[PDB]
Amino acid sequence: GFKSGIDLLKQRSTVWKLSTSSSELDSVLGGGLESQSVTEFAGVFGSGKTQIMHQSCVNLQNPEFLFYDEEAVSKGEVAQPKAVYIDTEGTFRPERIMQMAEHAGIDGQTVLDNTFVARAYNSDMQMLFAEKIEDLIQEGNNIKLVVIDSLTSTFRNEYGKLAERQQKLGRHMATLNKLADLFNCVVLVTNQVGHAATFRFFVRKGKGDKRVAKLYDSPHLPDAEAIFRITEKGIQD
Ligand SMILES: Nc1ncnc2c1ncn2[C@@H]1O[C@H](COP(=O)(O)OP(=O)(O)NP(=O)(O)O)[C@@H](O)[C@H]1O
Ligand SMILES: [Mg+2]
Ligand SMILES: [Mg+2]
Repeated sequence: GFKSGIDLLKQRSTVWKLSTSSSELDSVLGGGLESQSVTEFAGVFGSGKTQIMHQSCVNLQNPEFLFYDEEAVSKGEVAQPKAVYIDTEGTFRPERIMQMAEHAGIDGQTVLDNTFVARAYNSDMQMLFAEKIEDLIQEGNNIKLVVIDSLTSTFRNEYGKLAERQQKLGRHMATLNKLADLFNCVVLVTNQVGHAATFRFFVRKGKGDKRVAKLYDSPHLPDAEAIFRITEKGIQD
């Protein structure tokens, strides 16, 4: 039941990464967004949280954007990847998808066909939608990217009794984190500015196109800052 020595390393090797289309961002991420982990992009208004969630669904459809050790992750495991986008804010825009696709050399329609978008209006729908993700897989959908944009808006606006909230939001995370592990996929969640989450960034604005993404929590990477801009191409630099 316990894994030791070489097994630990082999287990860590089944972890693949998704590129953000930003050199700096990827750099700070240790190579890219990690599968089997939950990565949070908390940030200020118009900081780009949503843009990254979009760019992420797009890059998922460009095979050269999935970095993984072939000796530990067969092409068959990352074949025909599909993303699940749980939209809590109603900020999903299929046109931003088309545009990002365009500038990346991807069939925008392919992205839309391989991305499941669930509109959630309350904390119950949110949690439930994240729970059905398994069924989706069970239906033969190779879910490899999950997006909860955002993660804490519903829970906040619904809850003194702030214990029920944490107790519930924690239950959501449990499902999310487990999801990431058993199905070897990347989990992304946003937060406008208490809960688990292996990676945590805080984004902000700079000079126009400019954005400053600060990585302040991860189990094996140092705190660092990546700089990128948002343009009609999506995330870039
Ligand atoms: N087509 C585009 N061309 C250039 N920039 C764009 C385009 N679309 C969006 N942007 C940029 O994206 C910024 C907002 O991105 P967004 O991902 O929605 O931030 P956000 O953190 O999710 N905002 P919020 O949910 O309110 O906290 C804008 O203010 C624009 O500068
Ligand atoms: Mg995990
Ligand atoms: Mg947003």
